[PDB]
Amino acid sequence: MRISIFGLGYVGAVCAGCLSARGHEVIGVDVSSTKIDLINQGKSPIVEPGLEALLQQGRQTGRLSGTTDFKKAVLDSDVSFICVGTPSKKNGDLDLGYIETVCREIGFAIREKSERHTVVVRSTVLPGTVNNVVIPLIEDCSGKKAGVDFGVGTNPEFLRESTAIKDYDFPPMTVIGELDKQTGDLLEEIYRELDAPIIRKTVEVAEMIKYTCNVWHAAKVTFANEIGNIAKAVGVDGREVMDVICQDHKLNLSRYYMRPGFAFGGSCLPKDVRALTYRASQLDVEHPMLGSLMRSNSNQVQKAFDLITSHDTRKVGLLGLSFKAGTDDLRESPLVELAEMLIGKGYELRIFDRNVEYARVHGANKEYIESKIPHVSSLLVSDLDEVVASSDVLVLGNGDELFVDLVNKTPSGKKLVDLVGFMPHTTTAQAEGICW
Amino acid sequence: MRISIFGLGYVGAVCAGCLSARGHEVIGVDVSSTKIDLINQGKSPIVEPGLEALLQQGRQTGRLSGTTDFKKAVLDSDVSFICVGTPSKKNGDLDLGYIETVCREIGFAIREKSERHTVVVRSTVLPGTVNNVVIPLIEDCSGKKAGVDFGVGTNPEFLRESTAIKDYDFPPMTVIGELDKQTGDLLEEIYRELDAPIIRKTVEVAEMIKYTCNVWHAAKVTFANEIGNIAKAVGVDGREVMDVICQDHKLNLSRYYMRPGFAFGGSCLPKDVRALTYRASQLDVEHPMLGSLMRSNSNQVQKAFDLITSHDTRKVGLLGLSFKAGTDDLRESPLVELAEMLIGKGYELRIFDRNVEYARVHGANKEYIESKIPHVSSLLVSDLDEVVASSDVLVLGNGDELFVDLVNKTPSGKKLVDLVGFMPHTTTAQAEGICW
Ligand SMILES: Nc1nc2c(ncn2[C@@H]2O[C@H](COP(=O)(O)OP(=O)(O)O[C@H]3O[C@H](C(=O)O)[C@@H](O)[C@H](O)[C@@H]3O)[C@@H](O)[C@H]2O)c(=O)[nH]1
Ligand SMILES: Nc1nc2c(ncn2[C@@H]2O[C@H](COP(=O)(O)OP(=O)(O)O[C@H]3O[C@H](C(=O)O)[C@@H](O)[C@H](O)[C@@H]3O)[C@@H](O)[C@H]2O)c(=O)[nH]1
Repeated sequence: MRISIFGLGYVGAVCAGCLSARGHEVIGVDVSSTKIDLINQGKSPIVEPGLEALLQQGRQTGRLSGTTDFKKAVLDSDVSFICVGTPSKKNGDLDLGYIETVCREIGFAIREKSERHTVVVRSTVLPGTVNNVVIPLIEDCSGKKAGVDFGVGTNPEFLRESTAIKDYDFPPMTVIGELDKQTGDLLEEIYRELDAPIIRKTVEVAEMIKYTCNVWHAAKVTFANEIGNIAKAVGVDGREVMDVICQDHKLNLSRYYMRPGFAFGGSCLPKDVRALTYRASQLDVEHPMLGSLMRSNSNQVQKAFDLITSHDTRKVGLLGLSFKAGTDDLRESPLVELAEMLIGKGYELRIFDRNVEYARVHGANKEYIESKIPHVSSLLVSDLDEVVASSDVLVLGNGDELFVDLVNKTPSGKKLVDLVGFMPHTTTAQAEGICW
Repeated sequence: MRISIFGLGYVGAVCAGCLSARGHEVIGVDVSSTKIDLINQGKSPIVEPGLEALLQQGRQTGRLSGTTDFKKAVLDSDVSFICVGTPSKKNGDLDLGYIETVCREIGFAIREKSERHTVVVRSTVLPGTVNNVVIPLIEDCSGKKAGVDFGVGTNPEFLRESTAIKDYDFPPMTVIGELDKQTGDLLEEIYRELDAPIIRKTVEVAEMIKYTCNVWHAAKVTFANEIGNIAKAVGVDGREVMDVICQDHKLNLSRYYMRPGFAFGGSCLPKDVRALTYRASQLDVEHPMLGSLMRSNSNQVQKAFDLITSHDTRKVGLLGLSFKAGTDDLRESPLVELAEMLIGKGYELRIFDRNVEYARVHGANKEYIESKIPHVSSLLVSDLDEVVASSDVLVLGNGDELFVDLVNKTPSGKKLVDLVGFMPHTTTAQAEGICW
C-alpha cells in the first residue's frame, strides 16, 4: 500500500519503519528538515532499539522516503496517517495546533486530487476531536465530504517508548475508530497479520478507549506508589506486597471490579479504605489518590439520586437493597443510603429485595432490620410485580436475575434507572444508565 | 484436626462449614446465642448460597458444634481462628474491641491448657496489631509467652459474600502471616489440598497484603465509575469502553505499572491525565480519584527529593535522566524535575544517562538538550565511574541495567537512593528505597 505519515516523531518514525518493513511504500512527512534528513540517510532521529535497522532497510529497499512536500506526499499515496504531537496547553487541555495545520494541508492537497484519499488519525485526541475539528477542517479546505469523498478513521497507538517495535509487532490489540466502512477495511487489512484482536468501533468510542488506557496506566502507577509509601512507613517492603497482589489473577489482575456502575459498599471495602487511610495519616504519609476514594464513592450515590429525582414524580421502586445480589447483608449498602436520601426528600418509596425480606423473618440480623432501620425495611414488598406496577421510576440497584425480564419487557409508563448494567443499549427517554 | 472458630458471622460461619466438610471437627464460638442456636440446628444465620447444606452436614456427622463456652472450645481444639468483627470507629480507625475481648478469653482459657495451643487471626487488622495488641493480651492473660508456649499467626481471608463457599474452595491464594514455624506448618496442612499457592510471609507483610487487596478492589471500582461517568457525558457507553480495556492482558490487566517506585512521566501519561480531567471538568463531571493523580505524582517527586537532601552533603550523582531507561526522551521526565529541584537548592549535581548523551550527538533532539535545558544537560557526565567516584549520594533514577553493578558492589562512603527497585533488600544505613 502507498502510505504517507505526517509526523516523524517517536510514534511516526516507528510506524514508517514498521510499515516499510512490511512491504508498503511509505512517504514520511515532517516540517523539520533535520528529521527528514536523518530518515533519508536511514538514521534514527531518536533512541529506540531496532529503529535504525528498519529505517536502513526501508531506504535500501527503496520503500521509505521523507519530505516536507506534503502536497506531493498526498498525491503519491492512498492513505495518510496523522501522527503529529498533541501536547498540553498551559491549562491542561490539549493543543490541537499541529493537528489543525496538517488537516488544512491534507485538505488542500485532496482538493485537486480526484482519486479517493483516506485520512487516519493516529495521534491521541480527546473524544469529539475527529467529528468537530478534523472533519470540518478537511471538508472546508478540500471542498469535499467526509466518508463519501474521502475516507476518515482513527487508529490509536498503544506503543511504549523503548519497546516500540516489539509493541508494534505484538500488540495487545488493534483498535480502529470508523466512519466509512472502506477505511475500516483498509486498516483491518494493514493489521490483519498481527497476533491480536482487531476491534472496530465508532470514532468517539475508539478515542475514549485510548484515553482510558493511558489514565488506567497512570492510576496503576499511582496506586502502587501510594501503597508503597505506606508499606515503607510501617517497615515493610512495598515491592513484596505488590508482588503477592500480582499473583492473584482472579480478583486483582482480572476484569472483576471493572464494570462502571454504582458505589461500592459492604462491611469490608469502605471500612478497610478508611482504616488504611487513617493509618497513613497517622504516619504522615501523603495519599491523595487513596484519600479520594470515599468521596468519589459518595458522589456516585448522589449521581444516582440526581437521576432518579429528575423525573417529576415521587413514586420510586427500588429493586435491590443488600449491598450485592445473592446476600442479605445491608452493612454500608449504598442502596440503603440511596433509600434514606429519597425518604428524606419525601419520595413514596417501595423496595424489593428477596434476600433481605427472607432475613427479616429467618436469620440472625432480624433486630437490625426490624429495629434499626424500620423506616427502610417497612417499605419492603414481597411481590416484584407490585413494586413495578405501583412505581413510576424503577431503579435496578443490584444484580438480581429477577430484574432481567423487567428490563427486556418493560411495562408502559415507567422510567428505568439502571445502576447495574442490565440495559442492552444506551440511555433512552424510557431508560437511563448511570454510566451509559 | 480439631478446630475452634471464634465469631460465626459472614466469615466464621463459612469457615466452620467448609472446615467441617473437609473432615475437621469444628467448634464454633460466638457471644450471640441466636447464632449459636441456629448453627446447632444446622441453619445458616445469613443468606449465602450452599451454607445451610454445609451446616446441616456438619451437624449430621457430629463434626460441627456451636457454643458460648470458649474455655471448653479452646481446651477441645488444637487451634483457634479469630473471625470476629473489626468495624470502623467514628473517626475511620479500626475498632479492636471484639478482638481484644477474644484475646483475653483465649489467654485465660490457655493459662490452663496443658498442650500447646495455636491462635490464628483471620479478621482483617492493621499492621502492628498482632504484635502490639493480640500477643501482649494473650501472653499477659495466659501467663505464657508467644512462640515457645503457644502458636500465633495470621491467615487473612479473601472470600466474597454471595460466593463465599466457591471462593473458599478455589481461592486465588492462601496467605499466612507466620511468627513461629509450627503455626505456619499447621496452616499449611489445613490448606495443602487447595489448588493455589500458599504464601508465607511475616505478620506485618501478611496484613499489608490483605489491606492492599481490598483497597485495590475499591480503586478498581472507583476508576471504572469515574471513566463511566465521563463516557456517558461524552455520549458513549462506559461499559463498552471498559469492556475493551479488559481485553488487554499485556498492559491493562497485567502486573505492568504495579511496581512501587517513582512518579510517572514521558509525553503521554501526564498529558493525557491532564486532558481527560480538563474535559471532564468542562462537562461538569466530578472525578476526585482521576483528579488526584497529578498531585500524587508530584508528591512522589518531592519524596525522592526529601530522601536525597537528608544526608548533609551536596554531592549528588543522578543515574538516569530520561523518563524511562532505553530511550532518550526527556519530555516531562520526573528525573529532570528532580534535577531542577536539586539545582535550585544549590546541590552539586552530576548526571549520567547513556541514551541522552548519545542523542546529544546523533538525533533530532539536539536543540531541546543544548538550548532548552542547558542548565541540566551541562551537568551530564559521560563516564559512569566518575559520577560514582565524585558523588556522595547516588540516585538510581531509571532502570538502566548498567546500574546493577553499583548496587551489588557499592564503593565505600556512598549513600544510595533507589527510586526503581534495584536493591535486593530493604533500607539500610547505606542504601534507602523510595518504597522499601
Ligand atoms: N461499580 C462496580 N461495583 C462493583 C463491581 N464489582 C463489585 N462491585 C462492588 O464492590 C463491592 C464489594 O463486592 P465484593 O468485593 O464482591 O464483596 P465483598 O465485600 O464481600 O468482598 C470483599 O471484601 C472481602 C473481605 O474483606 O472480607 C474480601 O475478602 C473480598 O475479597 C473482597 O474484597 C460491592 O459493593 C460491589 O457491588 C464492578 O465491577 N463495578
Ligand atoms: N512507579 C512505577 N512507574 C512505572 C511502572 N511502569 C512504568 N512506569 C512508568 O510509567 C511511565 C510511562 O511508561 P510507559 O507506559 O512504559 O511508556 P510510554 O509513556 O512511552 O507509553 C505509554 O503511553 C503510550 C502512548 O500514549 O503513546 C502508550 O501507548 C503506551 O501504551 C503507554 O501507555 C513511565 O514514567 C514509567 O516509568 C511501575 O511499575 N511502577
